[PDB]
Amino acid sequence: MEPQSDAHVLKSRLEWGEPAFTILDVRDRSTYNDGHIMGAMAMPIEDLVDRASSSLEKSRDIYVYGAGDEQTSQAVNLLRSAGFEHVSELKGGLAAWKAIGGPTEGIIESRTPAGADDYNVVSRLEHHHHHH
Repeated sequence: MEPQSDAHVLKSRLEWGEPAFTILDVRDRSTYNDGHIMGAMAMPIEDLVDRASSSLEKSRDIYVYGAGDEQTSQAVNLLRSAGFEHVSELKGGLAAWKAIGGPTEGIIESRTPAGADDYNVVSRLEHHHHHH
């Protein structure tokens, strides 16, 4: 596994090829729930090093993906800084994985902003006067 992997390279390696890899979500804990790669595990970029050091080994084929290439690449840096040898940046991020039609999971990946219409307002006032 090379330091930089494209979205469909990993996608094809996931479905068509052999796994033997661990995908880390470095976007955010909430964003992980919001919508993540199918099989990806929660390791938010700030907690990433500690999380991985506590679980993953340095020779584990790790594929990291963030919101953008900057977050992705920086997270990868933080892991290989912690000694991790096999760490690759998923170039393009989740939006690329999804743009190529890759298998995903999540909560918002299910529920989307839809269903809205509101106009219940009647305009008519009355002001009677003059009485004996």
